[PDB]
Amino acid sequence: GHMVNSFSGYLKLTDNVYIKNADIVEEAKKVKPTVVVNAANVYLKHGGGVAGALNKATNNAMQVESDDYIATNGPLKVGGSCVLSGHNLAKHCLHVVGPNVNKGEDIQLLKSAYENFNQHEVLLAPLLSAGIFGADPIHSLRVCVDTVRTNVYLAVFDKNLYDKLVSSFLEM
Repeated sequence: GHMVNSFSGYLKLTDNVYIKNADIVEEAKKVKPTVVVNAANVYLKHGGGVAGALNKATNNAMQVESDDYIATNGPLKVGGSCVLSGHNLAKHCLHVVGPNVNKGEDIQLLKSAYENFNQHEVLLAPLLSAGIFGADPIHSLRVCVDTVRTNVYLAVFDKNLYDKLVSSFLEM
């Protein structure tokens, strides 16, 4: 009766990368993923964007657990990750820190960030360093496709952005 990692309605971009116009929180509730990726900062302060939406869906349990991890281990490295509980959304949450290009952090660390995905067979994920961190989403998708070899299901909330990413990609 096994309905874990039940992804549907994704467009297959490569052997291992899939994309969908969806809210990652709503996807997590339907799919019951082994791993959901959070686009974190080094402090695991889940204030806005994807981090805030995931944290809100856990009724702040993610922030309480994150605060405990940071009190114990201190801040993450840019390009680094930790595995914590997925709470009510997923078995695990992979918190991954992409570079903040708005603060002149090295865009090369986006490749380090996506390398963390390769330690997990299957992930539900957003694009890293897009939104507040100021990277071009097209660039972020390209680095993802070139770096990740495991099965990644990308949820893109905005329809116009989804359409731009897909047409850009399929051009080649």
